[PDB]
Amino acid sequence: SMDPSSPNYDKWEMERTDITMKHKLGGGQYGEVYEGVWKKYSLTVAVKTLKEDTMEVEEFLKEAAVMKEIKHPNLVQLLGVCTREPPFYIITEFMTYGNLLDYLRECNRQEVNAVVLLYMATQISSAMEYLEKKNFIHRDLAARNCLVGENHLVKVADFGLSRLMTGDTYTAHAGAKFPIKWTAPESLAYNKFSIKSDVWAFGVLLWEIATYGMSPYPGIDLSQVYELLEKDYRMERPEGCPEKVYELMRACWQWNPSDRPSFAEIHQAFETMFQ
Ligand SMILES: CNC(=O)c1cc(Oc2ccc(NC(=O)Nc3cc(C(C)(C)C)nn3-c3ccc4ncccc4c3)c(F)c2)ccn1
Ligand code: NA
Ligand code: NA
Repeated sequence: SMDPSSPNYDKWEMERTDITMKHKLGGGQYGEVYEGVWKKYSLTVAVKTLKEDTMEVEEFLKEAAVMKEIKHPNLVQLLGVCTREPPFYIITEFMTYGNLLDYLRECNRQEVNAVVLLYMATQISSAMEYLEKKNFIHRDLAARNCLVGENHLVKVADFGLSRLMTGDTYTAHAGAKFPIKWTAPESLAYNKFSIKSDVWAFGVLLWEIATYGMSPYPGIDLSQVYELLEKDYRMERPEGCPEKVYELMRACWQWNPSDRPSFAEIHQAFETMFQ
């Protein structure tokens, strides 16, 4: 009786009218993403849009397709889509405190203390263990792509920031575009990626967390990063970072991807870090 019956049924397709669109999120730097309220469930959501036929549709539908397969407590959750006609919507759960990078930079450090930092990292570890299980390469793992919810809930996401972020975050190396300071050496030289290149990115993220959102490789110019890494230069241990978290960072930044731990081994590392 209540079970679906009609030929064009799609369990992900939602009633546009159920959603009231509020204002743009992330002051423009995160693309066409808005706060919304799913009316009947007294639920605030995030709604990524595509105004009309810009021919950006294929890129948008593919993101939708990806998010439908992804289900984990520390990965952004798809709630529904409006993809039968424009304006196209991707509706996800709303994460109150926005991206992790700005969160860390603006937080009260007595509340977001060293224990909370370690716990946030553990949540990211678990999310990447799951992606590794699904054999999904993130490609742009970083605090700017992590989201923070209530009670220090952290979720890995991807805003497609390489086409949105102005400045010296994403630039050219050997003629290809990278977030240079989060990119594994082999990815810079060969423009290829793997689960182990996300492992390198996770070590940088660890350093971002430990420093409350400092920019990696302080002061070092972008075009200096690769040659520095090749000589075995690695970022120093942040102030107040326990040794075993720092050795995990250093394990993620092994020159050879074969020597980097798996995300499964990274999460075990957090589990056994005491005694
Ligand atoms: C205040 N709070 C807020 O501002 C706020 C905002 C908010 O908005 C959104 C956050 C993320 C997404 N999208 C994704 O997360 N996509 C995703 C994840 C993955 C993984 C699985 C690789 C991580 N791949 N892709 C993904 C896949 C394909 C893509 N193709 C091109 C472009 C990007 C792509 C991303 C979104 F649509 C809306 C949510 C909660 N709070
Ligand atoms: Na830490
Ligand atoms: Na280790």
